[PDB]
Amino acid sequence: YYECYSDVSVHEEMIADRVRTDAYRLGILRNWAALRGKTVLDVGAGTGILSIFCAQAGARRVYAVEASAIWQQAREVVRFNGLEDRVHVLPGPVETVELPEQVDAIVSEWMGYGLLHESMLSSVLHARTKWLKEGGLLLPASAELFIVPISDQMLEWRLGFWSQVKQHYGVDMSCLEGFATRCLMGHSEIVVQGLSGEDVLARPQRFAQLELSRAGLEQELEAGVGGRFRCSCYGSAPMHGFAIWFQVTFPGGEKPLVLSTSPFHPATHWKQALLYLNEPVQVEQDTDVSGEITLLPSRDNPRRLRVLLRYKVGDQEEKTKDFAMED
Amino acid sequence: YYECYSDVSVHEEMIADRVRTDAYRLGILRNWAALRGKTVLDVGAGTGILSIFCAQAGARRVYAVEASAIWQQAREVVRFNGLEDRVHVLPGPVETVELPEQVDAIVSEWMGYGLLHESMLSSVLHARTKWLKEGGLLLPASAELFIVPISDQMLEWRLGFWSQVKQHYGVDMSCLEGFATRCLMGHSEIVVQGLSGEDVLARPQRFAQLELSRAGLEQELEAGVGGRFRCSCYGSAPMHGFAIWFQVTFPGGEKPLVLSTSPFHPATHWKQALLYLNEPVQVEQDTDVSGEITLLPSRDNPRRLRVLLRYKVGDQEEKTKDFAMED
Ligand SMILES: Nc1ncnc2c1ncn2[C@@H]1O[C@H](CSCC[C@H](N)C(=O)O)[C@@H](O)[C@H]1O
Ligand SMILES: Nc1ncnc2c1ncn2[C@@H]1O[C@H](CSCC[C@H](N)C(=O)O)[C@@H](O)[C@H]1O
Repeated sequence: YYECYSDVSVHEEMIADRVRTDAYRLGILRNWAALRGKTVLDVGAGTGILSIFCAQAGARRVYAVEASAIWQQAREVVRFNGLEDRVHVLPGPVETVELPEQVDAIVSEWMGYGLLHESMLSSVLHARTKWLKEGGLLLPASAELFIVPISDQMLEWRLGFWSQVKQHYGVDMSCLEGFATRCLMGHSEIVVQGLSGEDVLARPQRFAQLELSRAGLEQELEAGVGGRFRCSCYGSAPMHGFAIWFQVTFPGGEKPLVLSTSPFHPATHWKQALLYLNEPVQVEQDTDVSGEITLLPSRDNPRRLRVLLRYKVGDQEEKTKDFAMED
Repeated sequence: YYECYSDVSVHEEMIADRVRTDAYRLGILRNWAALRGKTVLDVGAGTGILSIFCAQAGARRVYAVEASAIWQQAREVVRFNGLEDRVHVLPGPVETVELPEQVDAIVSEWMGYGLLHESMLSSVLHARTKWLKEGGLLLPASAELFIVPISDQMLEWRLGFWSQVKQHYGVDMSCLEGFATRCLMGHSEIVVQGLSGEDVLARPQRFAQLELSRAGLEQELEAGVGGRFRCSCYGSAPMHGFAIWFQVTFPGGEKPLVLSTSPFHPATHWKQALLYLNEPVQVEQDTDVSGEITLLPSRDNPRRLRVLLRYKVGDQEEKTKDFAMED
């Protein structure tokens, strides 16, 4: 016994996310021809599930590297499944692990909220450089970031709550809408929240593409990744801000398999990352929404995501609002 | 503007709790004959809603005392409802507020999780002693605590999760049930969680009664409140521990109005407080469950609730497990 509530809950949530975990299983299995008889490094193996997917896909040897105490559980899951000759669970950070050979492939689930919040991406790139054979397989191989203006229905309900008190209790609290807006939208924190398709006000725009084999990607991440965007709204709505999300792609190796966290696709534990304006803005059919967005490490905590945003909605003047990931 | 996310969310949750807020409205209105033309102190007035209920009930003057920044919102709700001649919002803690008279009544919603976690009860008793007229009204007037053995279905699902991985992903993770049990039940924290009637394994037992007018109740709270209990289980079940909850009573004052947080009654934001055994124990029809329970302030933080529990299930030996409120 050690206190392990966080350990089990985090791994439960990941494995319960079927969209995530099936995307990795099928993404890996579809590369069976490239993995059969080959070696694999699983960066951040957790409970060992992806390492075992690789063995199912036919790998001769999988190195399951895991820095935290959950490695103990990984060792047990492998022993219990009788795969200890094929999957070797190794303690500690990938940056200092010692493998006996370069590998044919790396597999990793490294993506954080907003893709880059508290992500293991730097560790995956460190391992690719140190251990992956020239021309080796990376699963997934790339990631893309998307942005779109949104109307959050749950936020709308919360903003309107104070005007419904009279109907329920004979006390008029509608004067608190200002207060509620300032508290719920006036902050500078990125809010993780699940939206649906009807919340999306325009065509989503891709604003960055991250090819994990690209030279200098580590330095891109430090300078900031992102870019400009532009879109046109579909109809009348209270725009509350933007949602950002990602997808990652597995080569087939056939056509690629995409794991998406878009509000149009089945929900994942990543949900989306929301960037609220200080207050709502009414948009109409064809309202132009544009801007420039950058994702980079926070100054005071290099594993916390910060977002620099400059945007323009219709005829409103350009505005800056910069965010950091919620506590 | 100040950062006020916590402010609005806490008050939203309280006012959205209709069971709570209607119990106070009807509890107060039913005492209209005793309040009409009289004076009231609202201890911890928040947004001012209970103070306005008192004015609706006919009070001549209500002192709405509130220690934190939400007082500013209270002042606005009163101004906006045009009740500033009848309801006076006053800043700061009730312990140092200066009223111009003793009052005919105190109203307060002071109850925390498990009744006594981070509760304002000491402040209500301080105000009763300092400001309430001899024979004055207290709303509510009393509280009662209850305990019962439980089977938590949501916990059961979480304990069983690891044995379902094989069906979904071809990896057998059933060997992790031990781990999951240790992490989810082996800790010593009180867990706030909503149960339903079917989770209850026996007749609930009252283990304490707190009459707010009782002399020396402050000293009882410091020594610990609680007592012994005994009950008999209804049928075969995996017992996970105990749930505790409270009710408070408003004199009519007609028959009393009771605000209950029992799992048999409509859900409130208080839910119930759960005390998990280190692992499940199978019980049967007529299994005797007994013990002794005390609620008191934690040593290192006098506003955190601690629970001392000694219990016996059937033929199992007596056991001690002591808890402190979750972070
Ligand atoms: N630098 C590093 N080296 C090794 N493991 C790391 C690491 N940084 C984070 N980790 C671990 O990587 C894991 C990411 S979570 C993904 C777990 C598992 N592969 C699954 O898909 O279900 C966590 O268990 C975390 O402890
Ligand atoms: N010692 C004290 N004096 C005055 N206010 C206090 C206090 N201790 C806590 N409070 C305040 O008491 C409130 C309790 S929450 C209840 C709020 C409101 N009466 C309602 O029923 O909706 C909080 O707003 C908290 O800031």
